[PDB]
Amino acid sequence: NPSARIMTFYPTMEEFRNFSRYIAYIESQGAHRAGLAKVVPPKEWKPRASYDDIDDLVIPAPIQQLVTGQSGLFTQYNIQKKAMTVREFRKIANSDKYCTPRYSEFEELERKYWKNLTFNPPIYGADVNGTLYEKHVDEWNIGRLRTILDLVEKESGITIEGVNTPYLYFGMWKTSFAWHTEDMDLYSINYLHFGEPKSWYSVPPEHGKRLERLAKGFFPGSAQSCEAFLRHKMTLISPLMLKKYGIPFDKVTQEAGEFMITFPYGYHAGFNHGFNCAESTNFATRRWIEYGKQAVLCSCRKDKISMDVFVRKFQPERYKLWKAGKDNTVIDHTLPTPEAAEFLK
Ligand code: NI
Ligand SMILES: [Zn+2]
Repeated sequence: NPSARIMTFYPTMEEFRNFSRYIAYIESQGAHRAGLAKVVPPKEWKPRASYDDIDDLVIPAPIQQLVTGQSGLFTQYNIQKKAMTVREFRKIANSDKYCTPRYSEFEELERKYWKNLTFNPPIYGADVNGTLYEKHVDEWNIGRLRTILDLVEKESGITIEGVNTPYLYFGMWKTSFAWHTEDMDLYSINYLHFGEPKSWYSVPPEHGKRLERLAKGFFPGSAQSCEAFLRHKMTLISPLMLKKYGIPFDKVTQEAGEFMITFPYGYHAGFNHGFNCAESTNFATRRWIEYGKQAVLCSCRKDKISMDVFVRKFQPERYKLWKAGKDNTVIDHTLPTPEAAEFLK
């Protein structure tokens, strides 16, 4: 994937059954180089019958998204509103105030988003612990993907909400997620259960440092405080800004029923088109472990994954060296996960 463009795959049900394996496959095609990729699950596959009964679901801590700034640079302050039901959120989403504007092509709506995101603060029903998958569905069950990440839970007995457990994300028009990499630069999976689309921006992992160097310049105070201020998930930067400053990036629009996959150290951002529900959690492959070792954590806020588990088991030869702190591995982002050798041959 020399261009490092976002890739789209349409697996057969056979190809689909094994998550870890299909991930390895897509990595064998260079999907990881974009930092983000789409998987269109087979026609037959459905994680639930119908989403009719969920109005009673409780959003404990909705966040009003306040966006401060101008000229393609913005800071997003998320304000914890009191709880409300999905019924209540849905009403607000579709209200004439908050309802999505009229458009023909994505292009149109994008401009609109980047012009009006300071006006009319939206609420985002995010960080909702739970899953909309049915118990019997074994295929790509975000609840229980069973990756090597399960070692954290399995060996420590530590449950980390949203990391190894599933989150629900009820979006409305203009609700935004700021440029980020996942916690510990893990992978993540996002399934748009239902509702209007969600557009994604992506910076190649092999250009992530470039984005950091620029973002530091734009928010020098933030960076002077916290080396990894982007982990605050608060920074918005415009596509036209990126063009101005020559940061490579790509766009894709997730439709309802589609999967989006983010790769280690693959910077992503985006916005919801209208009322929708997305389910998410983080996951891992052998390849990640090195990313995990070399990740730049937030120190400035209290409240971090033990890598010792992972280096011991999957890198035993470098265990002592790493503990001695003299492991000077350099990551090559072009390289697919070891597990992909199967499909390279
Ligand atoms: Ni993300
Ligand atoms: Zn911080």
